[PDB]
Amino acid sequence: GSSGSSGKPIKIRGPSHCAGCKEEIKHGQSLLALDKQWHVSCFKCQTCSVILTGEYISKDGVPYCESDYHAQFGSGPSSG
Ligand SMILES: [Zn+2]
Ligand SMILES: [Zn+2]
Repeated sequence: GSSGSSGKPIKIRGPSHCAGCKEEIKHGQSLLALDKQWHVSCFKCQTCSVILTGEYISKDGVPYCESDYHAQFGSGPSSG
């Protein structure tokens, strides 16, 4: 009897991959947000997809701008 074969490449090359494009952030830069690491051109709203650098609001673990966010949970009833 002869059986047994294993061997897989380790993808431990430059960890902390971009949580937006899934790309190793070694040659470029990263952005701290939601306990994650995103590129300077990847971190943007989830509803409008607008680059967030100045101010932003995170919801249920999702980056949002003062526009959508305030329009999603910010606005409610008529007088909202
Ligand atoms: Zn990226
Ligand atoms: Zn937005």
